[PDB]
Amino acid sequence: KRIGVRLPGHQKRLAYSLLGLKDQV
Repeated sequence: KRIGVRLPGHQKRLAYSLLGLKDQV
């Protein structure tokens, strides 16, 4: 159940998630 073992990317969406967690706060 190891978490964080060489992800496929999640880089282009990192930026997006900042969006969904910025305009609100």
